[PDB]
Amino acid sequence: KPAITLWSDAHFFSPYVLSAWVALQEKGLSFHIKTIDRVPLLQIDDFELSESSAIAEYLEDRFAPPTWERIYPLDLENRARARQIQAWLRSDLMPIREERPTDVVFAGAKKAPLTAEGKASAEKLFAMAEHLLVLGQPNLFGEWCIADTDLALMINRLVLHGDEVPERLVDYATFQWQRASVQRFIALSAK
Amino acid sequence: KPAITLWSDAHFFSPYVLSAWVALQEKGLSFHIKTIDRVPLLQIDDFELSESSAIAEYLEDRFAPPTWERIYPLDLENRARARQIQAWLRSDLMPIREERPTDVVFAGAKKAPLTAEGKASAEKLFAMAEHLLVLGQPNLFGEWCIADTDLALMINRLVLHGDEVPERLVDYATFQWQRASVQRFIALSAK
Ligand SMILES: [Ca+2]
Ligand SMILES: [Ca+2]
Ligand SMILES: [Ca+2]
Ligand SMILES: [Ca+2]
Repeated sequence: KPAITLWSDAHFFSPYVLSAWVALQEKGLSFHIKTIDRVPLLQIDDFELSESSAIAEYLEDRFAPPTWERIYPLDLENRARARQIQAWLRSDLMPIREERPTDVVFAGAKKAPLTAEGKASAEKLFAMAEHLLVLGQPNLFGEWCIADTDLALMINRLVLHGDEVPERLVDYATFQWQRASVQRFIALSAK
Repeated sequence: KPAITLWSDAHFFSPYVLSAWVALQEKGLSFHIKTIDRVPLLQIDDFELSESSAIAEYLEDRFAPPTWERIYPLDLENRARARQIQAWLRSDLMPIREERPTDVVFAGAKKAPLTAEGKASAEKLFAMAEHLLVLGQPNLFGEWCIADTDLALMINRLVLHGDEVPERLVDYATFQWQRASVQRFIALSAK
């Protein structure tokens, strides 16, 4: 057993800490979570690693399927689209991220009506997501992968705030939020 | 031979198009570059893919070493740090990116003195990079990998503008800029 520590924000609100948490939980790895009042930071023995998608990728490389459970798609094109989704969510949609921060997700916080920039960003999210999920599949690529969780978090910034969201995306994001690993993270801030 | 197209901005200034270009060139893949007046976009036969790090990752998965040349480190911890670097550069340092856009790199454009936010961001870059390159190695992990190119681009936003940059980082970024693949991209906009 390697010693594993995941560093979180004190509120357990970071969506990137959520992402790293889910990667760890879905691998079934034993770890301690610690808070800082720079996150997430993974420590495994004498190795340290930051950036939540790099952390998931490392866990998948090091604790490789089929011995440990898989968190990236096996098919290379599905795998590429998973990475595309992770990268896009971290590089785009800044208005949603700024106008709907994750206290809306984890603490029921209410914020202001969307700006013009916020609405345009929300419509871009909806168009992309509807395309990604055009088969109406519960998980992006059939079986769940880490990108489902990240995408659902982004959609839930709107869904859980009460903003109007196409029904199929509500259904997707709500189903993803029932994921056990996600529910276990939510519990950290519920009390 | 699959049909490969890479879509670039019309000026060949995108640092993300540069990154995807370098991944393609360093794999030794045959491709056409096309411009749009959403980039980079990779097309390979009937598959499409966006986000420059996802594109490199796909190329490494699909055109796998040792048959094709390697663009990510073999060691899993070095590989993780490469991904950490790629992810960090795309998610942080926004002031450098905004105050030193890549026309400074590819067209010798001159911009304004750094803001207070810009200087703080530059010092963060310098501290991280000096740490990453503390052995004074020409490439981050010994052998070159795609993260060297991305990191050098970020440093060169400052170096090529004339901003003051620690000598070891100047030396690093200048050496990386001599990479044949990078020189081939530069040629696109030189004329
Ligand atoms: Ca499984
Ligand atoms: Ca396939
Ligand atoms: Ca080589
Ligand atoms: Ca190692």
